[PDB]
Amino acid sequence: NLKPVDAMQCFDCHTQIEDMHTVGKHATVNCVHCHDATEHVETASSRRMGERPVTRMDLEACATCHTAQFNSFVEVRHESHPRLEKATPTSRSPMFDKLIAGHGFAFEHAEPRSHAFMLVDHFVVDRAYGGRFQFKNWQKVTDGMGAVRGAWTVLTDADPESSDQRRFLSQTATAANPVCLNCKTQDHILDWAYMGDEHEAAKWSRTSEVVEFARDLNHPLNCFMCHDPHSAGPRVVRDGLINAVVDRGLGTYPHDPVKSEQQGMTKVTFQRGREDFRAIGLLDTADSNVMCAQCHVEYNCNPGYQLSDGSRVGMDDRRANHFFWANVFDYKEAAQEIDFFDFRHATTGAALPKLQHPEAETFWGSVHERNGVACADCHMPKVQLENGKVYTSHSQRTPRDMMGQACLNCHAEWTEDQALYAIDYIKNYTHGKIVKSEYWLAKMIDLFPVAKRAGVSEDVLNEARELHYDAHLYWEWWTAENSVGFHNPDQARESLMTSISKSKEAVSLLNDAIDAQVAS
Amino acid sequence: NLKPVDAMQCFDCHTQIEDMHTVGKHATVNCVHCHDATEHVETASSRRMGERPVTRMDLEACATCHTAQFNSFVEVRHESHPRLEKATPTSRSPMFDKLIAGHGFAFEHAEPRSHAFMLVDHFVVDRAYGGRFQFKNWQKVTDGMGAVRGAWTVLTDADPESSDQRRFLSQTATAANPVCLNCKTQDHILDWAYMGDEHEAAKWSRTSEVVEFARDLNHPLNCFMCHDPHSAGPRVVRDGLINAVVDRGLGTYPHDPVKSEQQGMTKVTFQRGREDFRAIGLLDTADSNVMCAQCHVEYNCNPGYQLSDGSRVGMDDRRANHFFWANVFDYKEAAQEIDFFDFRHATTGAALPKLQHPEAETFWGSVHERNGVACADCHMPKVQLENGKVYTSHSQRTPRDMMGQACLNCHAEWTEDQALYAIDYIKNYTHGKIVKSEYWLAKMIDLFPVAKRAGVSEDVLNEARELHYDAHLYWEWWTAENSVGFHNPDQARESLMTSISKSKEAVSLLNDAIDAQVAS
Amino acid sequence: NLKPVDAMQCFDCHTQIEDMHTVGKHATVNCVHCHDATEHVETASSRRMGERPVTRMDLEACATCHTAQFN
Amino acid sequence: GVACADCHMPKVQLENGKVYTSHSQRTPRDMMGQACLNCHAEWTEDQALYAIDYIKNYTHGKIVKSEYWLAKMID
Ligand code: HEC
Ligand code: HEC
Ligand code: HEC
Ligand code: HEC
Ligand code: HEC
Ligand code: HEC
Ligand code: HEC
Ligand code: HEC
Ligand code: HEC
Ligand code: HEC
Ligand code: HEC
Ligand code: HEC
Ligand code: HEC
Ligand code: HEC
Ligand SMILES: [Ca+2]
Ligand SMILES: [Ca+2]
Repeated sequence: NLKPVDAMQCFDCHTQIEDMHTVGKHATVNCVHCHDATEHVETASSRRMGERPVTRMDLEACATCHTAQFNSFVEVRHESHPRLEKATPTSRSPMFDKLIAGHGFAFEHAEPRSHAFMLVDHFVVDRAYGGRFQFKNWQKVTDGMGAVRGAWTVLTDADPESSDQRRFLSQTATAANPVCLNCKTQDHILDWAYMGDEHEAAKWSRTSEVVEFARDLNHPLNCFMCHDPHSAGPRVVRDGLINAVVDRGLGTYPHDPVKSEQQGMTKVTFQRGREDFRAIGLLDTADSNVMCAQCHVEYNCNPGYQLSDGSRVGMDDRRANHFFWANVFDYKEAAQEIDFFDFRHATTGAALPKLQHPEAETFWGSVHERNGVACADCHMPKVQLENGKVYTSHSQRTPRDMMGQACLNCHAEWTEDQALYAIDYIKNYTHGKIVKSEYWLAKMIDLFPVAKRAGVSEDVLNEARELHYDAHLYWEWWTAENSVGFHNPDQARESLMTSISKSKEAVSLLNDAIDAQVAS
Repeated sequence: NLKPVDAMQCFDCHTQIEDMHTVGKHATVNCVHCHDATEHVETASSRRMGERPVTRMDLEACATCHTAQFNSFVEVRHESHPRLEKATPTSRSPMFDKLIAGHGFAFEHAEPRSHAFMLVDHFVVDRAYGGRFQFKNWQKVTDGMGAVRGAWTVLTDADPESSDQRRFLSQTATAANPVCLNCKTQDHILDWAYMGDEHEAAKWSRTSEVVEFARDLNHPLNCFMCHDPHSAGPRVVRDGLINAVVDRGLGTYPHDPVKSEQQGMTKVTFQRGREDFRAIGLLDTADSNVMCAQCHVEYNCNPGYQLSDGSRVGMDDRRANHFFWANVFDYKEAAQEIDFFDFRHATTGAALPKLQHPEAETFWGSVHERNGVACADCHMPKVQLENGKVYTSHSQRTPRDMMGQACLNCHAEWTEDQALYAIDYIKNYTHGKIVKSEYWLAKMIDLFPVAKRAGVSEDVLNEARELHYDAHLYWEWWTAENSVGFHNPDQARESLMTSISKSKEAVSLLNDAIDAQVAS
Repeated sequence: NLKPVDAMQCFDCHTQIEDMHTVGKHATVNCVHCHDATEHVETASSRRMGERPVTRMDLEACATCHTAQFN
Repeated sequence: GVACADCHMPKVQLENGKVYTSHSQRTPRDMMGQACLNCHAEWTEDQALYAIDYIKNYTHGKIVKSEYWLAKMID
């Protein structure tokens, strides 16, 4: 059984913790619930850590007093089909292989599934670690509780004796790097300096051997990613988000200065040896839009190249951990502002961006966002009980599973079937335009080899490559974004029509240039 | 409250109405239910209208005394997925964009949904009005009753101050013209001369500004499209159908003279200033096959070109409002008979037809049609009540929703699952041949640029273009037709195999010609 | 099929019904829906019924225009 | 101001249609959405049924006891 420790002794050296813990709703929660600091207290000074205390990062540290929230979190939605590749005719991007050729995502890009699996899924996807990690067997894919207990309870490593990123199977890639893990776990929260910069107190950084880092990480989506463990108040911990919102002054709602002020973020920095080390962002309100934006954003978390001169941008560069914090129509400017692109298309040679799940940036300016609705209202609502103490569901999932609570309480004019019909109208329309955009991108891409072989000039090919960047951006945003337009239907429509327009311009340019070469 | 008017006063000048009203089952229904004619009666003469009476065209004019039929009509089938683009891998025509390139349908062609939405869907589809009209917001897509009350109660116009057809968004088209509206509404029944010819008494015609016309129209599928309001007897009002059946003498069942005589149509013409103005077709029997054929047919409702010389055929030409009234194997001859084609393929340059929803012509000669079965038996059956007055369901929808009434009463040997299995056998087989036909069409189409660039002769290209017409026709009939072969499975099979044969002939011709150029 | 009768003629002797029928939502509903009064009209005066007209009491007399309520 | 029809012949609720008054005069148990929960938004169907049953059960118990005592007197 746990035995409490004297917090006042800790507070002597930990003023920031005292100021947070004594005021919030964890003022009665003893440190022993999460820390084993006996040897630390014996050896520390006011400025030197001495022996390092043990800090629990397992979600069960919270389950003890918050079982309802933990159990709701760890539930597996079996209807969220697992390991479902998006580059298939029946999923989100039928022509993805042709369009993304040159990028690691060609090796595998599955639809998301329940949060419990995020860290294990990161480890086992074919694009990440060369197939090094696997579930212990194919049965273990069901085990959400086991994944939560720890990745290494359910996974195996093909070669514990080496730590290099390499292929273990032919059709894999080694795209993973340390930055990725910030959106899968925060087990490393005390071992990683802000932004993953090099730091004498950091075990891990952007430039670490990712296989070694991986082995040190266990738990998905720690509860403390959204809730300060000391004050119990709302927060974010993701460095890239704090950097966008606070350091770069863009605000929590870049398009709305007032809402940004009302629903803001305060950066709190913790030091090691009186040098800034790590930071958190305390939220003015329990604003799920910003909490979920720790991960459900478009980002850089990878090496790339400069738009200006084509030179390599490696993991050592700050740009390798970056939140663009820009909607689809501001993205090109945001990529220009850091002089960055992700890859060269394998067929066209165009410099292209790689877009990833920009739900937060897409939601900005939508009718729901403008009306004060937030992700949690649709994806983790309060639970309705005939007789019971209400709590917030932590099963982050489609509203289709809880339409009473997610939609119909605010849309009293609709039945469940009507609300579902409205969702489907948007998704069906948007998906149709995604497919049309892919058709036209594919048509353009297929002309590049024909044009090169016909002797079309590099000047013309480069004009087409410039169009490819835009045709790509204004399409891929929407295969990346998980709502199939629901989050911002008018924006999706405008963007996808722009993609098609750009591809059609490139097709005409290339066809005319090929025909002129042939005629000559 | 309504106050009756003296019908005998009207009958003094309206002999045709007297002859219909006094004999049928509306003999006791006073004119005030549908007409406000006070000032008209004061000012008319036997030959001049004077002040124009108001005529109600809203469906609620009938709902008052026929609520069951109205409510069944306006029901929305939420399982009929809305705004679902057909040019996607999971819908009816995976390769539609490549095959239809050059035609407006490339901008958008969705699956049908419930009848309540026909007029609003016509107004808002991306191919029709350049994106000028939209629902007031994305919520309104659910509102079938509102659509029925009137399109302009649920839609907005991007520019009320102009009336030209233009693009408001990039990836739209302006294919709509006045003829289209005849299959969406008959609000214009008193304002449109037969066939849309120019007429001094007609406000609207084939050559009208369609945006202005659109603004004057409100209600979908008026109840009086199938039921004469004066006699209550069965009829059609669609000019193009009357023209095919009566003027051109083709009959209600062109393949069956006897059934045509037993189940015929009598053209009744109404005059303005003692000049023929409009017409209806009174049916000998309540024959849903002919009622539904007002709209569920292949038609011209658009400009096009002549097969003979390639010249433009505009909206002013009668051929712009035409029912071919021909099955798939008689269609080419029917298009030749009016010297007409719809578009030139964007890649192949072939003159091609555009086929649209030919359910009526497909049903001819099928086993069910030959056995006296009609559309209503499967799509709007009598309602079965343990205790109640029977009425006819007006919810025109798939029999899957009412298999007891639609199929199993006539197929006592089957369970519901067996009947569904039989439908699926046909649809699955037919769809497979549609996909194969598209594969071969696509293969042929892709050879055209290769052949042109290799220097293949125009003579060879023109031979391939002639094959393209047939390959196209014998495929597109079946993506246009909504039953996926169920209405006439053997015909679908024969046609689709013909399509593949034609495409294979073209592929061989082009490949051999390319190879010969290369060899030279 | 029903053939309407001249309600104004009935009202020459039926002021009580006139005052109800002409004001309410059945003002357009002809008497033939519920009465067979041909021989009555031929034989009545304002003070003598003559032949008794038939009045329908069956619910189907209403179902004809109000099927939803009937069913 | 509630009347028999509110519980026993309510207006029909239609996603798309012309409203009319149900003439099926029957227990509200068959149409609880339209003939109780429309007024009692604080309740689920099961809660509303439970409240009916509490009353009927209590009342019936007193009917049975009343009959017991009447019968004892009669005898
Ligand atoms: C003699 C002063 C002193 C006392 C007493 C003390 N600490 Fe610390 N502690 C430090 C210093 C110094 C650091 C390094 C960070 C800093 O400079 O604030 C540290 C770091 C930590 C960390 C971060 C460890 C890591 O992995 O980065 C935790 C957790 C912690 N202390 C918990 C506690 C707890 C719980 C108590 C009471 C049981 C306690 N400390 C008492 C001085 C103290
Ligand atoms: C020893 C029991 C205990 C432990 C362990 C514990 N909590 Fe709490 N927590 C509480 C109590 C007590 C409250 C206050 C309840 C109230 O008054 O509403 C609370 C409140 C909260 C609140 C609501 C705060 C607010 O201001 O509304 C959050 C969020 C929370 N805890 C999260 C967590 C997280 C995350 C963990 C794991 C890092 C955790 N708790 C661990 C007991 C515990
Ligand atoms: C009568 C025994 C038996 C039956 C029947 C059976 N399983 Fe298994 N299954 C096993 C055993 C034993 C293993 C291997 C256990 C281990 O090594 O951990 C296994 C392994 C598996 C695996 C892992 C496969 C792999 O390659 O790693 C899956 C998935 C699985 N079973 C699913 C199913 C499914 C689904 C069914 C029903 C279609 C089924 N099993 C029926 C006994 C059975
Ligand atoms: C800014 C936070 C963020 C970063 C950094 C991040 N991800 Fe993710 N990842 C997500 C979110 C959100 C999802 C779920 C939504 C989705 O997949 O579209 C996800 C899903 C996944 C999945 C499951 C779906 C799939 O694509 O197969 C895998 C595997 C994955 N990430 C791997 C990685 C890898 C490898 C990296 C680093 C190269 C990485 N992630 C970096 C946020 C992030
Ligand atoms: C992605 C951010 C996020 C994560 C991670 C998270 N929560 Fe929450 N949590 C929320 C939100 C949002 C609320 C509701 C705040 C509101 O509306 O006031 C909430 C509320 C709570 C509350 C307050 C009582 C309630 O139910 O409303 C507790 C306790 C809590 N969470 C515990 C946990 C536990 C334990 C975990 C880990 C199993 C967890 N949270 C993980 C977002 C998160
Ligand atoms: C007004 C309600 C609403 C809001 C607010 C909302 N979403 Fe969604 N979201 C939806 C709907 C509807 C879908 C489509 C779900 C479906 O079709 O099953 C969706 C889909 C998703 C999906 C994919 C779910 C799946 O299983 O396919 C993710 C991830 C997501 N949203 C994240 C977010 C984020 C993060 C936010 C806050 C920035 C957000 N959503 C805000 C309604 C909402
Ligand atoms: C707590 C409020 C709230 C919630 C939760 C909510 N809605 Fe809404 N929704 C609104 C409001 C307010 C509007 C805008 C109303 C208006 O302007 O007419 C709106 C707009 C919409 C629109 C129109 C969008 C557009 O771009 O025109 C759709 C569709 C919709 N909601 C569906 C849903 C669905 C489905 C859900 C459940 C996933 C949901 N809403 C949840 C309040 C809500
Ligand atoms: C003095 C003769 C006269 C009388 C009486 C008369 N009409 Fe007409 N009405 C006409 C003429 C003439 C036209 C033009 C068409 C025609 O020539 O038949 C016309 C046209 C109409 C139209 C078509 C209007 C349009 O928009 O095209 C309607 C409806 C109509 N009458 C209804 C009635 C009704 C109902 C009454 C009795 C209340 C009535 N009329 C009495 C002469 C008459
Ligand atoms: C004032 C009430 C009233 C109005 C308004 C009305 N009807 Fe009727 N309708 C009747 C009556 C009464 C009958 C005869 C019922 C019977 O005897 O079977 C009838 C019969 C019919 C029939 C059956 C005819 C047959 O020969 O079998 C049809 C079809 C019909 N109406 C359609 C309509 C249409 C369409 C409208 C709107 C243009 C309409 N009705 C408006 C009262 C009305
Ligand atoms: C001969 C009658 C007829 C004509 C004329 C007609 N349609 Fe249709 N329309 C139909 C039928 C029947 C359907 C439903 C069956 C289907 O879509 O296959 C339909 C469906 C539609 C739809 C919904 C499905 C889709 O394609 O997205 C739209 C939009 C539409 N029509 C627009 C038009 C336009 C624009 C015109 C004129 C260029 C037109 N229609 C002319 C009969 C017609
Ligand atoms: C597409 C043609 C069509 C349309 C439009 C149409 N009906 Fe019908 N209607 C039919 C058919 C078919 C029958 C059954 C005839 C038969 O089998 O005798 C029917 C029968 C009827 C009947 C006779 C009683 C019955 O139910 O059998 C009435 C009354 C009627 N319809 C009213 C209406 C009303 C009111 C509307 C507008 C809401 C409407 N109809 C629209 C085709 C149509
Ligand atoms: C013997 C029964 C039968 C007859 C008669 C019939 N159909 Fe069909 N129809 C079907 C079946 C079965 C389907 C496929 C429905 C499905 O798979 O859900 C279908 C599909 C349709 C569809 C598409 C429905 C949808 O939701 O996909 C339309 C439109 C249609 N038929 C119109 C007609 C027309 C118009 C007629 C008269 C010329 C007609 N049908 C006659 C059985 C019939
Ligand atoms: C506030 C709603 C309400 C009102 C108003 C109401 N009732 Fe009831 N009535 C009920 C309930 C509840 C029952 C018990 C039904 C059950 O248990 O299934 C009932 C039972 C009945 C029953 C027996 C039903 C059966 O199937 O056992 C009759 C008869 C009845 N009521 C008549 C009337 C009359 C007549 C009025 C108007 C003077 C009236 N009720 C007003 C709620 C109502
Ligand atoms: C026991 C009395 C009673 C009887 C008998 C009765 N109704 Fe009603 N009726 C009502 C009530 C109560 C209303 C609703 C009045 C209101 O709330 O405004 C109603 C309304 C109506 C309405 C108006 C439209 C509507 O639905 O609200 C019509 C039409 C009607 N009844 C027809 C009939 C028919 C036909 C019959 C015979 C089958 C019938 N009624 C028998 C009580 C009755
Ligand atoms: Ca990116
Ligand atoms: Ca056509």
